[PDB]
This record gives sequence, structure tokens and C-alpha cells, in this order.
Amino acid sequence: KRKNSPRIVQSNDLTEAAYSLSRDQKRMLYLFVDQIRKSDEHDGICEIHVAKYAEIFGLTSAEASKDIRQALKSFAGKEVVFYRKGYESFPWFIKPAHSPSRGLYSVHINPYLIPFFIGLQNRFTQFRLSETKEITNPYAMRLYESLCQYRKPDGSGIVSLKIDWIIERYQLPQSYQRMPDFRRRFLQVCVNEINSRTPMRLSYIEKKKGRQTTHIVFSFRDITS
DNA sequence: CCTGTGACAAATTGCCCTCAG
DNA sequence: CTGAGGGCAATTTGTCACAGG
Ligand SMILES: [Mg+2]
Ligand SMILES: [Mg+2]
Repeated sequence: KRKNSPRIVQSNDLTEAAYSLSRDQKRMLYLFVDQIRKSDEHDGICEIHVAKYAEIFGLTSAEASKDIRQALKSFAGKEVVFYRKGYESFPWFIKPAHSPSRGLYSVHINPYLIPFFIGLQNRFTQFRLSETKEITNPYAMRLYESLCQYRKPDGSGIVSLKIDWIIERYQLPQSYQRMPDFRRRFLQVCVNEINSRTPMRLSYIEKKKGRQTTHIVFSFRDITS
């Protein structure tokens, strides 16, 4: 099969939020949201084990330590903003991470994010973790999550996304407001990298209005077709 | 206006090595 | 032996000048 990798289940509000995290931060953010789904009333305290992280992401003990230490530092000052319109901004962490023993980090998610993570019925995105552990460009990650929000059961879909919305929720660098660059350094990159490192296969077409290009119409099928 | 491309810069990659318990 | 450190060269991301439809 391919069903042994953990099932990531995030609310569509998180899928659509505007924030900025590295690949490495997003890698961890998948793990945290997994822990949180164990509540009979959860508090926002998560733990991270170097040794297991290495096995999941195919990295050496030493380099897995570099990756974790450096991102935990980079969280501070980083906000996530939720919409639906609507406008709300929260901090990811409320305390610095730390290590009570070798190999172990304790992080403290803002408890208020707990409902935005768990979400509402028939209103959520889902994907296996194995589906996304070989992506490098975090932007390629954000797009894949989005596509997954519209995946039918047979692993196929069609969705049109407006470009001014991608620049906003995915918080793209300034210069990609000039379409030639948006084309070259974001769209063609994140599409090839999905085609290569995920079980999804993707094509696209550009919706133009006047001289301006305004929407990307993404459609895809699953490799097991 | 729109487009693509060449050049330059600043950032991320996997990889190497030392050293402490 | 693991993992907390320091470091590096090659490749990928981000910016912007110039040329043409
Ligand atoms: Mg990054
Ligand atoms: Mg790394």
C-alpha cells in the first residue's frame, strides 16, 4: 500500500492562512498537529525527538539536530493570520522551546490555535505524510496542501486559484508581483517539484483578462490511475 | 502596457569535521 | 555511540536591467 505513513488532517482554515515558515518549520508543524489530536481538552505542549525525526526524514543524527534547533529559534515574531471576510492574527509559540534531556525538545503552541487545527466536520484537508516529505520549496508545500483541499476520493481534482490570493496567503516575495518572475521562480518551480517528489501529477492553464493574467486553473490525477 | 532572459545577490541545500558526556 | 557545535562549496531562490511585441 502507501497507507502506513501518518495521516495528516488539518482544517481548511489552516490551509488558507497567511503565514511564512521554512520547509523545516512546516515539517515540524505537521508533527505538532498530529500530537494535538489526542484529547479526552488539550493544552498546547508538544515534544520532538531528534532520533525519530531523523528516521522520518532520512537525515543524520547530527544534521537533524541542526535543522530542529535553528527553526525553533526562527518561530519567534512569526504570526499566522486567519481569514473568513475576516481578520485574526496569532503567535505560533508563546514561550521558547527547550531541551530537558539530550534528544528531546518541548515546544508550547499557542493554545488558542487548537480549534483552528482540529476544525469542523466535512470541512478539512488531508494527506499522508509520505506524500510531502521530499518537497524542498516550502511554497511547493503550500500549493500541494491547497490542491489536497479539493481532492476527490479517487485522487483527482480541478480548482481555479486567483493570483492576488496566492501572493497574499502564501506571502510571496515582493518581486513576484511582476508576472515573468512569478512564472519562472514560483509557478514552474512548484509544479515540477510536485510532479517529481509526490504521487500527484499536475498540469495548469492561465486565465487572462485584457492584457493581465489573473487566475491559474489547476487540475490533476493520481499516479495510481 | 505586456513578455522572456542575463546578470548579480542573498539564501538554502546536503555534506564534512570536532568534541562532550 | 548520539547529538550539540562550527564550517563549506554548489545549487536554488530573489531582484532588477535591458530588449522586443
Ligand atoms: Mg524558507
Ligand atoms: Mg538542513
